[PDB]
Order: sequence, then C-alpha cells, then structure tokens
Amino acid sequence: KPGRTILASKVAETFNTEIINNVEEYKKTHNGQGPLLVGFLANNDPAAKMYATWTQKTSESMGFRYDLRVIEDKDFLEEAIIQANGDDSVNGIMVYFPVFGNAQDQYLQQVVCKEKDVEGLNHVYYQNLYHNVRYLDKENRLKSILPCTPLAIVKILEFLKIYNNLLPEGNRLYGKKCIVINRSEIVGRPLAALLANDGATVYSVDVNNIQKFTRGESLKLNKHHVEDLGEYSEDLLKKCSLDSDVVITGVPSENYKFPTEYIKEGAVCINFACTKNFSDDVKEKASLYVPMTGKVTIAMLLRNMLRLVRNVELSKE
Amino acid sequence: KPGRTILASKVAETFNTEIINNVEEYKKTHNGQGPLLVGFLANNDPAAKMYATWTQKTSESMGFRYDLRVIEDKDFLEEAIIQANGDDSVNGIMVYFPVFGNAQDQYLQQVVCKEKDVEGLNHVYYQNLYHNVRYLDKENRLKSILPCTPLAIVKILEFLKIYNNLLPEGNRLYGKKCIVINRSEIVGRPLAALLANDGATVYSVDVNNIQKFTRGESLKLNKHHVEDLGEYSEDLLKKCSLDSDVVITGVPSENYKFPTEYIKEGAVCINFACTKNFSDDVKEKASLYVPMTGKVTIAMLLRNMLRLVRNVELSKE
Repeated sequence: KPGRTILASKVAETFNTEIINNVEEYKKTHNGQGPLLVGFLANNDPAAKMYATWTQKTSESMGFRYDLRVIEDKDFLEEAIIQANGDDSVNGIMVYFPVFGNAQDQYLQQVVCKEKDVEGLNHVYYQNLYHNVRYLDKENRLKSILPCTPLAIVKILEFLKIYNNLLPEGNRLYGKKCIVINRSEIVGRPLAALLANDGATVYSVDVNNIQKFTRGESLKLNKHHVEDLGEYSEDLLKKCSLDSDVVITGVPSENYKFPTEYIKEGAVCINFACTKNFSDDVKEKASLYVPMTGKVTIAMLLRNMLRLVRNVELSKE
Repeated sequence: KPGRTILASKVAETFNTEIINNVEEYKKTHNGQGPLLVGFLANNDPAAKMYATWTQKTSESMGFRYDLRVIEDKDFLEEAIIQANGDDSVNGIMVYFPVFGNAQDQYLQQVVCKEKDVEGLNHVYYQNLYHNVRYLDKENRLKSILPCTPLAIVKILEFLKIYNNLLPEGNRLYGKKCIVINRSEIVGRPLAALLANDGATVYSVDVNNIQKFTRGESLKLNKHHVEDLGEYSEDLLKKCSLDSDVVITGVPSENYKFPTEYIKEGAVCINFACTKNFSDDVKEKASLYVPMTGKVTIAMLLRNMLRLVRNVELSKE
C-alpha cells in the first residue's frame, strides 16, 4: 500500500495565517513598514541560489522586506555582516552556506548579531537547546529561538500527527524511535538531541560511528544522555534503522543512497539535505515521505524573526 | 653553519619573574590563596597526559592551585564545564583537546565561562583578534586576551629578536615574510592573520589550497586582507616557502615531513603540533629552530589567567 507524499510547501502553508497576522501588527506600529530581513549569498551554487529566491519571494509575499546581498569573494562576507549588525534598519540577518564550507562557516555563524540571527545560528541557541533552557532572560519573557532546520523537521513531525498530542509537552515522542543519518554540529547532532528530549530513542548515525541518544540521566544537567554503540558497520546501520520507525536523513552527498531494505513498514521518512538521498522507490515501505524541508525551513526562520523582533521591543526598555 | 636550537622552556623561563609577582600580589588580597585553575582531561592520549602534567606542575610551581579533573566518557565533559562555570572557587578553566576531535570540540570551546576561559578558546577572543579590537569594554580597561597558542608563537618571535623593535607597534613585522603550514580555526588561521596585521606577508597553507594574508585593505573593517592563490600544488608550496624566511608548522600528522629543500638560509622554523613535522636535518639551513611551543603555550594561558582575574576584579563593581 503506497506511501503518501507530503510536500514541504503543504507543511509551510500551515503557518501562513499565523505569520501574516504578526507581520501585520508590526506594520501598524512601524507605519506599514514591515520587518527587513537581509539575506547573504556568497557561494557559486545554483541550488542555494534557487533557495535564496524562494526565501526572497516567500518573505516579501508575507509582508517582509527582503534585502538580498550577494557577495563576490567570501572573505568580505564577514565585513558585510558586521555593518549589517549595527544597521538598525536591518531587523534580521541570514546566511546561505556553504560559504567557505568548513570551520570558517561555523565561525561565520557566530559573527551574526545575536539578536538579529533569524536562523538560530548563534551558539547560545544551540546550548539552550541541549540544556533544555526555554528563555534567554531571567523574568522568563525572552523565549530562546531554536535553530530553524532542526526545528522545522520537528514541526513537520507535529503536522504528520506522529507527535502523540495526548501526552504532555516534553514527552510527546515517548514510545517512538528515530534514526538520523547525519550528525553535524549545524543540524545533525542538534536534531537528534531535540528529538531525544521529547521522549523517543534516537539512533544517531555518523560517518565513523553510531550512537543512541536517550532522555537525560543526570541531575546536574538537563541534557539528553548519549549512549554509545559499536563502530559504524553497514549491517549495524541496518538493525538500528529497522527498529526505528522514523528516519531523518541529511547527508550532503549528491550520490548517497539509503538502502530501501532498511526502512520499516509505516516508517516516516524525511530528508533535509539539499539533495535526494532516499532511493525513489522508498514510497512502497514508508507511510509518509517528505522529499525536502526547505519550504518549512523558510517558514521557521520567518516566524523566528518575528520572535526575535518581539524580544527586541520587549527588551527595548 | 649549523642552526641553533631554542627550547620552548628557555622561552617560557623569560616570563617566570613577571608571572610570579602577579600571583604573589593576588595571594596577598586573597589570604595567601592563589588562583585556582581547573584543567579538563578527557582523552585517551598519553601525549596530552604528559602536557597535562607539565601544566599541572608548572602552575603549582608558580603559586597556582591546579585542580586536574579527569573525565571518563566525553559526553559528561560538558556537564563538568558548566558546574565549574558557576563555581566561584574556580578562577580559570582549560580543556585538553582532542576530546571528541571534531566540531564538538569547537562547540565545547564555546561552553566554557567566557570570563574564566584561560586559553582564549571563546569565539569573542578570536573575533577581537581578527577585527584588531584591543579591549572588551568601552572604557578601554578590559584587555581582550588572545588565544594562547597563536599568542605563544608570536612571543617566541619577540624573544628570537625577529621582531624589529625599532618599528612602532602593529608594524614591527613589516618587511618580513612568513608561511604557516596549517589553517585551523583553532590556531592555524588566527596565527596567520595575527602575523599579517603586524606587517609581514603571510603564505597560509591548507590541505586543499594556498592563500596570502596581508595588511587590511578596507576602511569598513580593520581585518587582515586575504589574498587567494592557486590550488595546493606541491611545487607551489615550495616557491612560497622559499621566499618566506619564517616558517611555522602545525599539521597533526605524526608522519608529516616538511621537505628541508623548502626552507631558506637563515629561515626561522617553529612547530606547534604535538608531534615533529620538521625533518630533523632541518638545522643545517634554518637560523633558529624551536621544536615545540608547549612550554611557552602554558606560560601564555598562565599570564592570560592573571589578566582575566584582573578583569574580573576590575569589573567586580
């Protein structure tokens, strides 16, 4: 019985109504002038360009002012970021990776003005995620936004009704099991942990080894407990995958293929890499399948930006 | 005419007198109780252990209280760091890498309490380095400490009289040329840039490509200008190396050999990797040769810690 296919767009459409209204009220207090989100393009990749266009248009359609600054050589990208940090006209900043495609990118993601970082690129949002910290302030009024990519994937899960809404928050994913084929500091590890803290047992996959993230086993820190497992053996990847009825994938290889033999009947499959890593026929095994998150990701940084704005004015005086 | 060999120790000894006195005065104001520096060991590497011992002993010899916390499994290292962050008894924290040996380490280096980070691991010290920012405050009273490893290498240069002290600050390295065989976000790139801003033209080497760091060519940002050069070709590495009479090396390979054919007569050679990458015979070509920086590195985080303390009490009220 063929698996249904859900487009990232269909999921993003859900948030449309919410996002518009906020933008609308903001226009009111700022004389019809909506939030300005500057985008930073600095890579010679058409795939990112298209995505830049999507974001570019989608935001403007919502009532956002999108300034898309395209840099020639990477080294001056940084400079552009600081000048934008101090520009009050700028309400939100976002960068399109891979710029340098290495540590430098992790460095760049820390240069962006913390209160304007629309994607939750800054380290703090990551630390707050891992230590399950909700707010950035002490009066518990400044919600800490979560990195859009991992957040988006979760919101896709809520839409897909995989989240058992009959359970209280922070434990909705109780009896489920997920496997993440990627453990990047950007979205791999964060996602896996984010899922683990909601309940579900997570089989994190890495190029070198496998691991099992579970609920935190400590009183000294409210952080997902990382259980370790044997070195990465192809067959090992299998047993884990079989058990876990939820498989997220995001390996950057344009030629990576996830053996359909792995997924289990009714298993939800989601990919977040800017390329297809699921072997097309996958639909006859999985229950639901989301080919890409992009659109959803966009919606996340958008509502995120509204969140940051609210915080900025909430902390204006 | 055989090149002289300078031990890291001999260089570190220079700072002894200075460091002691500060520690002494601190004891006075804190009833004979010196600064406490907690060290974090979490890797199964004997090389790091020895270094941990060196640091461990050297500091205590200076009048420092060194608490060496050894963690079993890496995942709980983080937890240990936060509890240390809030422990007032702790005056300084330092971590021994490679813990996870990947992005996670870059993440870990950002977890440490910014005002207790003795090695300048935190991102801010890096950004302040690149944007040539001296202080962290506005009254220009809180000096921004620089990451110890790249700082140490420079201090070795000052000791070796390669720094032409007849020129004003920030341009002492004017007519010199250096080449750095490593461009890590930790110490490779930072060092190269740090040298460039003092004058000298820097040939930065990377596994994939070569580059040329020079003085900043901008009014919008006071950051070293990054000139690019052809893809990394063995022979390319040569021409650059030949010209530059100062070669720093720090590639983590225990079997990497730098062709002696490269260095030029009178060229100063320095290595910072926890292994020897210079082909032993190197002494007959180079003028001065420093086999390792370790000892110096230690001295840097030590005086750094004193700097952080001064800042903490300077910002106490």
